[PDB]
Amino acid sequence: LGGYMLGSAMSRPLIHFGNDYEDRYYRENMYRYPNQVYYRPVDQYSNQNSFVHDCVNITVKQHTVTTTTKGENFTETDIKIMERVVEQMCVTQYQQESQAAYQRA
Repeated sequence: LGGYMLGSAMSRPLIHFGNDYEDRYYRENMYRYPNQVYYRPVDQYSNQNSFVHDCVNITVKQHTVTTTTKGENFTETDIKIMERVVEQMCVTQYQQESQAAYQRA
């Protein structure tokens, strides 16, 4: 996580499942399972899940393993929501980082 830069502490990218429980789950998940990912500035890597989904295999750690362990109930569904939010956001932040290299480069 020395290369892994905080891939934006988003305010959650608006996800929704059209659900009650899992929907809300994610809705609150965003705080208990954060709205930020950990990854380095990617654009010339050309790999999405490979880097991004991995970037959350960092995030859903760095938080969920101290953030979730402060007395949360994290079930299989409590995982996806986070991963899925933080992941696709990391994807969003991939094309965003890629064009951030269009801003700074």
